[PDB]
Amino acid sequence: EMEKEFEQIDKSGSWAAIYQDIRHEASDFPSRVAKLPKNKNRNRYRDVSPFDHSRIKLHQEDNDYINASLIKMEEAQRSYILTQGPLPNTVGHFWEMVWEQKSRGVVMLNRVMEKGSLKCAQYWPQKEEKEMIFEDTNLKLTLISEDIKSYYTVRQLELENLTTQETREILHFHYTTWPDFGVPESPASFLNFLFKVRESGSLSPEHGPVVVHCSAGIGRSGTFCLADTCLLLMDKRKDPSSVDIKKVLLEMRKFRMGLIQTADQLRFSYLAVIEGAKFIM
Ligand SMILES: COc1ccc(CN)cc1OC
Repeated sequence: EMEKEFEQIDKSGSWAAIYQDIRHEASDFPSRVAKLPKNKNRNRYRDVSPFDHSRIKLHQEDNDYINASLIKMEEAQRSYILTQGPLPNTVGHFWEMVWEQKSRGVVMLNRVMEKGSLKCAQYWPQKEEKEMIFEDTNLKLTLISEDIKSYYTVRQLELENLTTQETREILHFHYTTWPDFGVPESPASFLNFLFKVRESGSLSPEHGPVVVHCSAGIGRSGTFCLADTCLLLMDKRKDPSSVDIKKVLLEMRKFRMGLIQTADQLRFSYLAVIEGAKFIM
């Protein structure tokens, strides 16, 4: 059981050691499309690339590339798109991916500015009456409503395909209180946020995969998917304690490199799953 394993690693201070075994065991697959010189300005970080086998392809003949990966968790019947925070030049590609994949929710785990630098382009409208048009991808985005709470904001957006005049409602879930350094002290507000995404229907098989991002799409984004999948597996299996976080993380790392960036994020993931299990048992 992971609660016991938690106290062991914690009392022994072995987090950096566990974290290193994960780095050494992790899959390595080609990422040739990401490294093409024509894609250099579609990547926020030169060392964070989608694998070719799991990359999301845009349906535009010109250049199909976006820094985005499909995570498929077969046993949990869960799928997530993990992506980077869009760049000024990829905001149109981001919304094209949301459209093409039939996603219902976007989960954002960063602020636009952190540590005095831009981590993400402002890719949604700030006011109802000021909609955004993405000329490159022929989409219009309107803010319908915004509900600001202490730890997170939920926004209802309307995405319109200008080519076909179809419209869809997208939910934007914005976790606004992840600290600039380190991890939250308590996982309570993060669990509340994760249960709110679940309640919306955004993680349900009747929609395309949820889009999850932070700045690189590997650290905070990784914690989100890892916690959701682990808690789901605990409700599915005859023996809940058969759930090994480290195994689940290694499975997800077959689909996108580097998920969970620090030993602190790993410890936080254990804590979130351990605490979430109480509200699930
Ligand atoms: C909605 O369907 C499911 C989603 C997840 C699981 C988890 N093993 C089982 C399901 O069966 C129905």
